[PDB]
Amino acid sequence: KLHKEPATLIKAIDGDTVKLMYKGQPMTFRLLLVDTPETKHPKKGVEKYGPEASAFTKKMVENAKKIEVEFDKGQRTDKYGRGLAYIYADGKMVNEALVRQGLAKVAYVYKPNNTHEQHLRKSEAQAKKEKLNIWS
Repeated sequence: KLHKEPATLIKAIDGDTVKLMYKGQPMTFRLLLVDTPETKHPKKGVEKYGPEASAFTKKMVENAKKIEVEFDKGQRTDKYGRGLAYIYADGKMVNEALVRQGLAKVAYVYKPNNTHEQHLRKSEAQAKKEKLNIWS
């Protein structure tokens, strides 16, 4: 089963990345299963909806009373040393919130890090159907 652990916000970097204090040490986390338009896109720089997704994540984490991280069942860090997790702000998953609002698409999935895949896919379908942001 997956479990949530406490963390403290250090800084929001982009729509899909946040820096947190986790077990007494600073770490950068990449949100699992979602792709947001980026402001620090490696080739493109700032993409359309990049600034918006960035502000959404930042607001959500900065305003929270409690942040929790939940790792999935597979690898916990990517090739850049970022933690791979679902992040929760006062019990609300940031990953799902972005998708639900049309500010992110469900990424290419790599089993076994796919626990909330179905949940996220349902939210994306609902966002497409409502023609929100990216889908407008």
